[PDB]
Amino acid sequence: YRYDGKITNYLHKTLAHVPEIVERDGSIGAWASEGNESGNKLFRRFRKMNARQSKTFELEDILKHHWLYTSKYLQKFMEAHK
DNA sequence: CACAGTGCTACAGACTGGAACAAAAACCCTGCAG
Repeated sequence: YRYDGKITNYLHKTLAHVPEIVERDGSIGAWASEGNESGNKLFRRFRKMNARQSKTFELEDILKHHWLYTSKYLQKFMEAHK
């Protein structure tokens, strides 16, 4: 009664092409939007605490500081070999 | 005349060196004193 002439784009996509995708790639959730999307959170705390802050400069500094946050070289120091 | 900042800038402040001055510290000394 609810699916006669209408289906959500996703119920279709997830009931149809997934086997083909994971045959093609072998992974989906690894390619998920999360890495981008989640990241937005950081952007917000970078537009507040580490911003310049005036319209001209601040994008530069959010960007720079973001790049530093996400570098490996820094993160290696976290465990500090345990 | 809200206030803790907001990073990167600005160049203010922190440094040497010999050449020599001066003052002061705390000894030794000699001076003039009972």
